[PDB]
Amino acid sequence: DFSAKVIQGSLDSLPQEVRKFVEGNAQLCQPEYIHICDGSEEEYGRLLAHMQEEGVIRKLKKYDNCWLALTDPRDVARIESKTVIITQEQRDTVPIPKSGQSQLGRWMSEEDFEKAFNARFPGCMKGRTMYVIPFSMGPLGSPLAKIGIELTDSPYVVASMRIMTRMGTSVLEALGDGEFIKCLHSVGCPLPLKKPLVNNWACNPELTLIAHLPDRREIISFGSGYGGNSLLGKKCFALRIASRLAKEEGWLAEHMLILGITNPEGKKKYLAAAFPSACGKTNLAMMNPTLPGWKVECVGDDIAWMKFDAQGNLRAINPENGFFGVAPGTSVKTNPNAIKTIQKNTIFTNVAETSDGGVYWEGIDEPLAPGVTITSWKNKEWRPQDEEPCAHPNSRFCTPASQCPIIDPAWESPEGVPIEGIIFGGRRPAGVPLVYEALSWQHGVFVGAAMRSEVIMRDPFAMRPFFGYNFGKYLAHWLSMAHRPAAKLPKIFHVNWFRKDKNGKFLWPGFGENSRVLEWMFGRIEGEDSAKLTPIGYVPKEDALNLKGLGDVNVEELFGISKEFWEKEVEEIDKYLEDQVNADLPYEIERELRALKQRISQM
Ligand SMILES: Nc1nc2c(ncn2[C@@H]2O[C@H](COP(=O)(O)OP(=O)(O)OP(=O)(O)O)[C@@H](O)[C@H]2O)c(=O)[nH]1
Ligand SMILES: [Mn+2]
Ligand SMILES: [Mn+2]
Ligand SMILES: [Mn+2]
Ligand code: NA
Repeated sequence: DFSAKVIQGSLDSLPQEVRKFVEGNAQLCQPEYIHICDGSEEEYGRLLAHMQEEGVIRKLKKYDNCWLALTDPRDVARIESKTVIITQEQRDTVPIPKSGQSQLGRWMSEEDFEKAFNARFPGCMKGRTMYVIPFSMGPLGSPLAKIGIELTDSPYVVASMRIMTRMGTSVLEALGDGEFIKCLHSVGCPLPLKKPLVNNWACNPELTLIAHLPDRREIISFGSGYGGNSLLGKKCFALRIASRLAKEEGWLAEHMLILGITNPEGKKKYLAAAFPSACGKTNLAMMNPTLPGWKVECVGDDIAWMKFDAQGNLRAINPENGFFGVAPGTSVKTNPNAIKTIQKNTIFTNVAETSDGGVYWEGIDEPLAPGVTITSWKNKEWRPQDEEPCAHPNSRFCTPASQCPIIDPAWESPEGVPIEGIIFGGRRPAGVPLVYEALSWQHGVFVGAAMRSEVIMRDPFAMRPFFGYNFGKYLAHWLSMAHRPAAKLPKIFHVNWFRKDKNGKFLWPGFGENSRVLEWMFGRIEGEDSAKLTPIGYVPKEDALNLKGLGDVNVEELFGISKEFWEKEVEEIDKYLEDQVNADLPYEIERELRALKQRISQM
């Protein structure tokens, strides 16, 4: 009985299974106190102030209630080498590669994990508060939503989870005796500290391990206080656990923005888009369109949970409550709506600070007044002419979604938004045109499976680091949507903002100008005759894209399709799928590969 150590809420108030989860891990981790979070403003503000007292965060006095965390440089991002999924059989988690090393996930046996767990968690919260975070992934009481309980010894995690999820007492009441995902996190630094504390940032790099146990409905993360490793809703639940739940239950959990686009006529559609990290989902999701009369509105910028309803519409919710966005590169011109969203109630991690209490980073495109100096993310003075950057490259802001000036009116609708188009894309300097459309659902699944991005690494569906289970079975799951009764299969497109000429400059300007590409997609969904058939799919007809105001864009280079390039491309796709997917590659994906190779051979 840990009732004596409860400093907020009550163990008697908890659902029975939530109580078991809290007490079992209180016995294991031996926290000094147990704090059951209520999600209130008072809790949040007080916890922020406490972190301020401790040197854990700094207040940014230029803004309304904004904050800055600088981490230990050993704990700066997700670490894929220490990210694992536990299942009885390896094959259910990853396909058995021919070459012996999988790029599609990392399996650990139950036996090996149990040893690793026992070497980490016993007594790991000594002298710290265990916070109990009840949270909803998705709008409260949406039929597509799912509930988690996160245990953590990090106030930074509590504050960040309040922004990125719906958390507090209302979630506990909505949960009742229903099922939930068990999320256990520790920074791995029990008191008294055995090792030195760097930058007031508790972490344990040597023992860092982020584990997923889909069959036990558990996420167990040790040693890292950062982002995807500690905010257990962000990737661990949102993609890895949820993709497995999605496979079991007949839905999809994807690394996709959701946006609503409205033409000059006022006709509206919703699109989903899967790009890898560093390929601009957040820019597109809250785009300021350069084309007159067009309006883009944001539903989400990172995670899409999608399920075909009884009418056959692909319904998507954003399961997040905020944007955990990359800070460097974000400017007034690249993303004006992000700049507006993050002005208040926002936590920044690993960015630079200006002498007047403002935030700064590479590519911010806001010159400072003379006299204004900059402190870097490493807490040292920094001039533009210095070699190292002022902000870490994967530094982040964590901001409420409700503050976005163009947040979609249906962004919290419990039924979700009807998706009519799915877009894939990444960074390809050569060969791949600006935009094309898949010839069918089966081709579209192949296009997702074939995705690559800048060293050009493969990233099928932008999910390479996030697959909850066997990628081959994931492909089969996607393909099975075509045999679902009444399913209205969205049109699939592939984009490339990053094609370059032989001098290495971008052939397309991008950003708000990408609204010109979205227009074409909109029309194609409407059934307009604006498409020319090519070996790789439908591209826009000559003069079908609005290029007014761009001057002379080199269209023939931008839309050029080379036999020699695509020959090499199909061969490389073949070898990858053969190696990495092998016996689990669906028949239909092999067929699309064979078909594309054949169409290219006839060029
Ligand atoms: N050239 C060009 N670059 C772009 C465009 N859109 C975004 N970018 C670049 O993409 C980067 C920002 O994208 P990120 O925010 O890292 O991508 P994301 O998909 O949101 O990544 P996660 O948040 O990690 O999922 C910056 O380097 C931008 O300059 C575009 O239209 N053209
Ligand atoms: Mn103290
Ligand atoms: Mn993003
Ligand atoms: Mn992401
Ligand atoms: Na710090």
